Amino acid sequence: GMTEYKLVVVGADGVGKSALTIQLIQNHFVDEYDPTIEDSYRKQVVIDGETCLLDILDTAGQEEYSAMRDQYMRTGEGFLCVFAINNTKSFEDIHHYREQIKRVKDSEDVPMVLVGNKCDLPSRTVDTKQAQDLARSYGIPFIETSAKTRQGVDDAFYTLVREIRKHKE
Ligand SMILES: Cc1cccc2cccc(N3CCc4c(nc(OC[C@@H]5CCCN5C)nc4N4[C@@H]5CC[C@H]4CNC5)C3)c12
Ligand SMILES: Nc1nc2c(ncn2[C@@H]2O[C@H](COP(=O)(O)OP(=O)(O)O)[C@@H](O)[C@H]2O)c(=O)[nH]1
Ligand SMILES: [Mg+2]
Repeated sequence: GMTEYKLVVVGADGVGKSALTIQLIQNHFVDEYDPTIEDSYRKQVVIDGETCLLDILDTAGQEEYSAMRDQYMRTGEGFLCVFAINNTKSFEDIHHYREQIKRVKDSEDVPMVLVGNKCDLPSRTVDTKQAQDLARSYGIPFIETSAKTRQGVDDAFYTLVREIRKHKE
């Protein structure tokens, strides 16, 4: 029938987590989506021939380490770690997010994809090589995306799904 996959999109404010989600769910580019709104969206898609129900959590709110957020977050089976290629700070923050995932899953190997969004922008302060290097040090895939032009968006989420399959073996 279906396989459900619980995905969680994380990373710093403004990198495009909402835009990426809404682009996948609803196929349009949201210009100014309330930065404080956290919610889950569900989507039925076929990926490599398998009909999937993607439960996607788009994180937002205040920074804080509360027990039910911990429990909200550890239901994730796979994590999109998103930075913007024009936001150096958001790239440097990726390690903190991967540490928070590792802690709440209590595991050293959690399915994860590194995503460099806003790749449609000319102002590029994070190189591709810098991000690939980080991705290879985690053993995880890296993809560049643009929620505005939709390039790479579907691939980034399906690639994560694929990482969840391999983890399951
Ligand atoms: C993201 C995440 C993944 C897995 C488990 C988690 C468990 C608890 C909490 C988390 N999350 C909550 C939001 C957040 C978080 N960590 C930051 O780190 C910002 C800077 C970087 C270095 C430390 N810190 C000073 N920021 C968060 N916020 C998001 C993005 C900005 C901020 C406010 N709006 C939404 C942590 C878990
Ligand atoms: N040029 C460009 N702008 C983007 C892209 N993705 C998001 N944005 C814009 O960046 C801002 C923050 O996006 P949002 O999805 O709210 O980021 P979030 O805080 O991670 O949810 C919004 O103004 C978006 O229109 C992109 O791929 N390219
Ligand atoms: Mg948002």
